[PDB]
Amino acid sequence: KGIPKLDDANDAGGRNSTECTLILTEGDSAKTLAVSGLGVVGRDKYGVFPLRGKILNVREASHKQIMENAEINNIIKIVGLQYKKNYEDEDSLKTLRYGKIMIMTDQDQDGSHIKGLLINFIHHNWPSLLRHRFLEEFITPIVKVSKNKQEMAFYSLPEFEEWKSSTPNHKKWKVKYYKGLGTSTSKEAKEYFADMKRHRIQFKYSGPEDDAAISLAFSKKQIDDRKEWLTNFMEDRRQRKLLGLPEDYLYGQTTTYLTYNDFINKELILFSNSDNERSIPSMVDGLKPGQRKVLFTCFKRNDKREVKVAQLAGSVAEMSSYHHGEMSLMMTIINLAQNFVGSNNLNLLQPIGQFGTRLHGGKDSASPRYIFTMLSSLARLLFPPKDDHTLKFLYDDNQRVEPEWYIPIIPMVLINGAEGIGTGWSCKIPNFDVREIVNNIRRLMDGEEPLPMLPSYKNFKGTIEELAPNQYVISGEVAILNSTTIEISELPVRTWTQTYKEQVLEPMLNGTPPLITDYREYHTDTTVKFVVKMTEEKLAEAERVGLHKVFKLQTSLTCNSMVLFDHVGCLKKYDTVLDILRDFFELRLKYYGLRKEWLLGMLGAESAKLNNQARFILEKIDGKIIIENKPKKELIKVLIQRGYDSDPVKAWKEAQQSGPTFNYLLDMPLWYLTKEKKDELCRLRNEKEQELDTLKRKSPSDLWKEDLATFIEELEAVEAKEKQ
Amino acid sequence: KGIPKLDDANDAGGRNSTECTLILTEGDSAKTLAVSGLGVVGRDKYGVFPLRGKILNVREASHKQIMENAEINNIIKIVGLQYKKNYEDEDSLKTLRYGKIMIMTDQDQDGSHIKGLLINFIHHNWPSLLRHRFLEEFITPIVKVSKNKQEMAFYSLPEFEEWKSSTPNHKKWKVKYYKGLGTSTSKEAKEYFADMKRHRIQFKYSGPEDDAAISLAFSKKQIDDRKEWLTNFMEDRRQRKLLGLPEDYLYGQTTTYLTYNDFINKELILFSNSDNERSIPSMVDGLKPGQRKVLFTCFKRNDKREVKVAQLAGSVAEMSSYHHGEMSLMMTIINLAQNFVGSNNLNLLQPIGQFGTRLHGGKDSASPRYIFTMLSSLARLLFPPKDDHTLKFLYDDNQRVEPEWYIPIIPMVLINGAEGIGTGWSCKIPNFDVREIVNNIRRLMDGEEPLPMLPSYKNFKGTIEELAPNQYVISGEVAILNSTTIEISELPVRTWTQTYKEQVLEPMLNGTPPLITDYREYHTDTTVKFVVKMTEEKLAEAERVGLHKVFKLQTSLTCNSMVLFDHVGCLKKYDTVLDILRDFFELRLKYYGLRKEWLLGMLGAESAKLNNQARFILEKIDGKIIIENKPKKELIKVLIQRGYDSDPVKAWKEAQQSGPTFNYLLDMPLWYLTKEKKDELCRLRNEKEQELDTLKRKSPSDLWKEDLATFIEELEAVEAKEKQ
DNA sequence: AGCCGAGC
DNA sequence: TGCAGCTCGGCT
DNA sequence: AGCCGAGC
DNA sequence: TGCAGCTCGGCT
Ligand SMILES: COc1cc([C@@H]2c3cc4c(cc3[C@@H](O[C@@H]3O[C@@H]5CO[C@@H](C)O[C@H]5[C@H](O)[C@H]3O)[C@H]3COC(=O)[C@H]23)OCO4)cc(OC)c1O
Ligand SMILES: COc1cc([C@@H]2c3cc4c(cc3[C@@H](O[C@@H]3O[C@@H]5CO[C@@H](C)O[C@H]5[C@H](O)[C@H]3O)[C@H]3COC(=O)[C@H]23)OCO4)cc(OC)c1O
Ligand SMILES: [Mg+2]
Ligand SMILES: [Mg+2]
Ligand SMILES: [Mg+2]
Ligand SMILES: [Mg+2]
Ligand SMILES: [Mg+2]
Ligand SMILES: [Mg+2]
Repeated sequence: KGIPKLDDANDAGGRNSTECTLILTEGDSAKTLAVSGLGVVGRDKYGVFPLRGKILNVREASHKQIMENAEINNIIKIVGLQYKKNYEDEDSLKTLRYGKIMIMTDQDQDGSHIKGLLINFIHHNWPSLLRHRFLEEFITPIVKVSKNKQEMAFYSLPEFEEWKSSTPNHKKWKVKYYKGLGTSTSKEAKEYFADMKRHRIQFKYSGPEDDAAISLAFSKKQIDDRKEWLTNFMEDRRQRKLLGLPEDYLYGQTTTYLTYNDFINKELILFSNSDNERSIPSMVDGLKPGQRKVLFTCFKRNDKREVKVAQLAGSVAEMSSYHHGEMSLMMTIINLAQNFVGSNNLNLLQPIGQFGTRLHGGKDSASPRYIFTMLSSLARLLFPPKDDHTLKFLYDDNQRVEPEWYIPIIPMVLINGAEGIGTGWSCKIPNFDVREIVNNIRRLMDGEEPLPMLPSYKNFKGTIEELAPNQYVISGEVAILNSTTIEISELPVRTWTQTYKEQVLEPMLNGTPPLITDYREYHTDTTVKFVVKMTEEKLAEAERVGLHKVFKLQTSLTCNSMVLFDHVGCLKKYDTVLDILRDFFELRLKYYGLRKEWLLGMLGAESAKLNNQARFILEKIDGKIIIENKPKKELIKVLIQRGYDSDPVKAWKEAQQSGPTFNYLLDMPLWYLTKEKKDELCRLRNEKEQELDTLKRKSPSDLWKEDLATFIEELEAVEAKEKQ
Repeated sequence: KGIPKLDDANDAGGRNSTECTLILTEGDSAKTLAVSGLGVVGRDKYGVFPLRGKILNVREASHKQIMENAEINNIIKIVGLQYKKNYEDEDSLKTLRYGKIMIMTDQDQDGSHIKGLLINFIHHNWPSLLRHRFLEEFITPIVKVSKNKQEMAFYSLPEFEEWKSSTPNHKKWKVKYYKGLGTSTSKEAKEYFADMKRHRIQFKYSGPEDDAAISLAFSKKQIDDRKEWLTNFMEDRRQRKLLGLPEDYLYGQTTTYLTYNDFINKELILFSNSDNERSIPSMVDGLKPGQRKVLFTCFKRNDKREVKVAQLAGSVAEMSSYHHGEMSLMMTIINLAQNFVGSNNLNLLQPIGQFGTRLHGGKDSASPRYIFTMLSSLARLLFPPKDDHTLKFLYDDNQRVEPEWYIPIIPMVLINGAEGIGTGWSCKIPNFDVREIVNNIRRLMDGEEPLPMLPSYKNFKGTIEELAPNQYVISGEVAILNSTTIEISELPVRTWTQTYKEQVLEPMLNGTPPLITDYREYHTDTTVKFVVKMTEEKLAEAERVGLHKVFKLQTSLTCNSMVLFDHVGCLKKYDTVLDILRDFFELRLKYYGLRKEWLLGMLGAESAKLNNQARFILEKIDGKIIIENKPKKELIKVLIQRGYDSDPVKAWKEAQQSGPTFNYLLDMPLWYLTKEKKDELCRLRNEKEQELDTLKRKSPSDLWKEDLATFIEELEAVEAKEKQ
């Protein structure tokens, strides 16, 4: 009736107005899918309107924000809803243009969140409408299987997994994952609406417990409630896993009604947990799942030259089975690369291009399609390649992907800090000096006491003092030049240059009466320098009061919510950063033991293989073995009867979960019969034998010291080049 | 005063209004660079406003379009310009808010076109203003070099190339290309405006010859002029190339004034030529530079699975040195993939997703980030891999890229047609049947006369008759069902279904008096079916008049401007499609000769290498050669004394522009001393020898017939699967 | 007076 | 090409 | 009462 | 994430 992107129903606003249905979809792509499915007949009774992502939570939202929201204003106009109107009587429902609203989103956790926000909107503004079976949802499959011309659909991952357990020949079926509504074709869309019984679920009001559930999820007043709520979920799911029990799921059979209580505690709770899993980092590598996928990809690619952020994002997506919008990966990549004051002490990705500055706090970054990046030379030193063999890599989309966590040589979570916002919890950890952390590691390794650590930011000329535990004061730098002039040499951490000029200095220049007379900017892209001119009286006043206080060069930093995932996926709340450092130390020391154990096995096999290859060559030259014009099968019998071992590297690798293999012996070129290459082979076997023996007489701590030494050397070199 | 994206000057609209300067920039990214450059103390006198791409040509534009143009209305409001006002007197110039307009665009050909469009705007509306030195331009470098701490800038590619000629050690310097204003940093931006003298060029009126130059470039009445204008440029530049002479350029030294005549004939002409080069396809492969880069990339990648169009575009850009917006590449990729009626007879890229239909003529395509594509199975058959070794690959950005043209087995330009719009010329070539083209090729190869070819479109049920040469009539299909009902089974080529419904049937239903009573749609995604209800009198009337005429199911097709680039980069205008077919035949036949010659060399070398390797093994087994524990130098002497040839493949590779190399002999594994592998080696030697002998007894025409045969077979298989 | 396509 | 909405929790 | 970041 | 302006020449 005057709104774009709207495919309004034809029978909307007549006698049969209550017999119409409005389909709210997850985006415009979803709108197209719904439209194709609903045709050709049914345009009269069914309407479609796309929602541009997640909508507004209006339960504690201000009056200004709610009225100035375009999304909900469109919905109100289309449906014909009226603000603060009671719909208890069956006559008030006749006023609306549509009878029922069917929410059709993705079959992912985010889709569930969208449904919840819509429900929250209706429940808060019109509680009467919710008790009249006004809301429903259109569900679409997420996994499909077919062997011949028969087809089966699943509507949840637990359902699909349970099917593979019951069905023996599950590998004889095609497997098609549905990332979203966009995956489904127009033809498949028609088949969906043809079987409306299966894909239609009606929301049912059962009592006050529903209101309690809805309020639980979307009230800012009930945060502690959601904490216990999710704590129970995490613990129970953990126990189900320990007892070897499958997760419960919905939409297994055809269901008519769905309680709001059940919806919140069986579907929406899945989102809130996944939100915490993707927003709150792990203590081990300080990475989130999204970030870790990027790092895993860059490690797998091993690019020697720069790569577009946009291009890299796509690579990460396909190689790490990333099932979200690529824009998020791009923003993550940019964030990981930033290295201005207040961001990262040790950026894992190189910011090659305009990734933002301290001027606008990174917001001045260029388009991801116009900037380049690659691994920092410190990345594979912080996360040594040798440790990859002791990690547990996840499986998704029929391929191996990122591990549950990487195991860096120093607690990375303390280096670039940690910021994240989920449901129930949120994480906030300040940055710390790398060299200082390395030192504390060495002290803990020497059985000494770890020194207390103050938050330290790279290239920050200011100071950071501690008052109460986990409560700090960050101060910039100011200096007196004369009776009328002062110099501001540093702003406090995360206090950006442009914002400071607009929010602090410009008010001081104008109007409360003016304080400063004039100011000049001498900023570089990495440093801050303000020169301020004042009267002699004004400066004398500010001097006794406190220059830092007057010019707002002090910011407070309270970090009590240091919430992280431990090495087993449990949400721990760490009290001090030394707790994090200690727990990390235990785990890291253990995995150095594990690395040595693995390396012993590998180097052992490799030495054994070299032993066989050397013996084979020498016996051939001595004439103890004839292979010229000899058949393969006969020659194999010869080797076995002469006691030659099967491929040790192959045999050892297979032990990490066709007859004997002697290919590695004959795969050797004719070169290794020459004198120069024979000596080289005998040299390599002795050298490799030596490496194994050298490793045996080294403690895990010794190996750790090696990595730390190698890291520090390059760290100095890198930061030196930075200063230059 | 009410316009967004505007950083208006502070002294605008005062006494010093004529002392102000307005900077019109190429986009918003350019605005940021200007803003950064004028800082930190330079402001008040300088204003910045971004132009959203190329603006409107107002020389022959309608009154409605000019007044309803947002771009020019903003400039007029900001500067304070008045329509049809004389500015000869020095008092009228005080009325404006700005004194001078400085145009700051990229240093590319497109930027030049923008400057030209601005000049055209001013010259046409206010000729008096042009004679007062009102317009100027801000120029930025395109290439920078630096060896130590000294830096040099170039403002044109010919200047940089001339510099590399004059400077011996040009490789000891860093080379930084500037794709656009976005490439320059904030620091470099500041350095540009700091040296205002160098980067400021004032436009100067010299006489009536300037008006003639401006009119030449932007008047629709002077098209034939631009043909000769560009004809002279192409011929002169061609001769300069043949004589080894450098191109002329501007901005070598610091210049104060620049005449409009020189600007048109030395800068804008570069654009118009580049426009023709990127819009008009080559006769050889029927591809444009943009399209060819996509195909070259897809050939290099050899993807076995689908790829996002967005993702692929980025891949093409970096791998083929593409220096334009990736969106152009995305639209190009989509265009190459389309396969509905009226588009491509043989799409080189598979349209996996919504690439558009005949319903809305391809405009209904989905987002490039949500659709996939890959090479058609016919692609590497049309463009045989064996021909890649005879092509001339271009060099750009220090890497190899697409060739000047590919050499397909059949004239691809005639298959999917050819559409392009440049300056002076424009291309329009209809589609032709593949099999008919294959046949005429075979006829020309058999020494017969080529048969005349009518335009043929794939899956087109209609008819195409020829009236005058290069003038055709395309007719749809209509049938009489009864006295009141007719069936429209096909619309003429490129007459879209939705457009036909709105522009033909709907007027017939309403209001001139109504003709039809009712109509129904029975369309699929690939076919058209209209059923129309009329009175017996109306149908009888339309029947005698002509149903095709009445329902406008006939469209005319005149193709006189069949303009293409020949095999040497000269713009030729072909009269008939048989001329294109004939010229192609000569070139293709020549290159089949070239292919055989190259293959003879390669296969010869490969056979020689296999001969030596086979002989070496047999002599070793027979005991004619001892290599066990023998020194390298001694063993080399043995081989040379036994007449063993040096590495033939290596020798042959090097011929395509210390001492004998026998590595290939000893590089062979010990396996090849065994019976099974010895027989394997001897078979390959015989097989390669056979392949060489087989090639020898084949004419170039014989090889061509082979490719055509292999192509036709797969063509049948593909098109069969399509119909199913 | 609008379509066709590679560009800003 | 640049442009815009919202979530979720803790803190100034 | 607005920032921080991975998501729609 | 989807959205919008214009060029250039030949033809209906
Ligand atoms: C009507 O088009 C649709 C829009 C959306 C939203 C959206 C919605 C907006 C809005 C902006 C956005 C936008 O996020 C902006 O995008 C930027 C993308 O690049 C990075 C660098 O930075 C991001 C911004 O932080 C974010 O502000 C979208 C990107 O991916 C989405 O999911 C976003 O401003 C006004 O309302 C979803 C849909 O269907 C699910 C749609 O059909
Ligand atoms: C935002 O501000 C700027 C805009 C531009 C233009 C542009 C200008 C427009 C306009 C749209 C566009 C747009 O093209 C649209 O994009 C689409 C994107 O890809 C495919 C899918 O299809 C393309 C459309 O055919 C085209 O309609 C731009 C894409 O790349 C450009 O060069 C385009 O509508 C109104 O005016 C240049 C600048 O600096 C040089 C700017 O700062
Ligand atoms: Mg989704
Ligand atoms: Mg950070
Ligand atoms: Mg450009
Ligand atoms: Mg075409
Ligand atoms: Mg909030
Ligand atoms: Mg025109």
